[PDB]
Order: sequence, then structure tokens, then C-alpha cells
Amino acid sequence: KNLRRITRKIIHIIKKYG
Repeated sequence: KNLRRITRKIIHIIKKYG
């Protein structure tokens, strides 16, 4: 399904865009 693990990038962003 959609969001091919994107969840990872999601947390990354915050951890990157914190």
C-alpha cells in the first residue's frame, strides 16, 4: 500500500526538521 515505510522519513523529518 501507499506510504512505503515513509513512516521512517516522517520521523526523520522531525528528527531532521526538529
